[PDB]
Amino acid sequence: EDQLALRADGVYGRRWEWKPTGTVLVTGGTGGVGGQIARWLARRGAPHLLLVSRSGPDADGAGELVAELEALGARTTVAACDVTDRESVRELLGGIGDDVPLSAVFHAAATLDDGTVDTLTGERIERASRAKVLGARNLHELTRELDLTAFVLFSSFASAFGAPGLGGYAPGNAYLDGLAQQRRSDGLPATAVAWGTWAGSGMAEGPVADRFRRHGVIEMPPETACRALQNALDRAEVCPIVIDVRWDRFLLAYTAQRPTRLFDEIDDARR
Repeated sequence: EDQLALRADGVYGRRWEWKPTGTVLVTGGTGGVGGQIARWLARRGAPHLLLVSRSGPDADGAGELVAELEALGARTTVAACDVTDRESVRELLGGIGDDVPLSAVFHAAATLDDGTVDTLTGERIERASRAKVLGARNLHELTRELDLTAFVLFSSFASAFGAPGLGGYAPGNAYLDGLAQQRRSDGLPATAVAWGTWAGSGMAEGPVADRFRRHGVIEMPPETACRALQNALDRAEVCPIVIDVRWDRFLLAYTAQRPTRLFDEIDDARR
């Protein structure tokens, strides 16, 4: 076991209809992770949407995206706003008109350049993915007083299993998972979906994504990953992991360097 949780009751090893009614704070709404999801919300009938990326109006694909969701749903809004600052997120909610309450904060933004342990340091990890952690923390602390029907934190497989080149992208996703793990314990629903390689995004679709494509996790189509998010809100799953991993190639790409009892619970992981 590489993952141990000693408790008073023993030793534990880690082992592998919701409607968009209200406004949707799609953090990083321009970036595919929250862009294909923003389109899904609009199709599902989102009365309002709020794609908020520092880029925002200045994003390569902003106007195109906005037009798509404006046709599918209604009242879609892109906004150039920081997510790291607590007060800029308070200003976001101040700008949110009282006309529509917020119930669907879909935090999707995540910055990433490299994830190699050789240079990974506190400064690096933080500056690498501070939009993902400080952003989610601010949204949590602000919405503690909001009746959100959904607070889906968009995370990845980097905190689900190991991923070279995402070791700096992994902590942020792990903080996301922990935030939702305590949020089901309190009175505010949160869903930490560990998204595998998104088919179309570029937020984590980088050199590691194309490597893992040929040894395990393969591109999960949006036209079924959006239904996976629907069912993760139909079951109110606190922390789901949506991946299209093929264990035929994954066994010799994970347990090869380190046998891991993590995957000795999935039945078709033997091969």
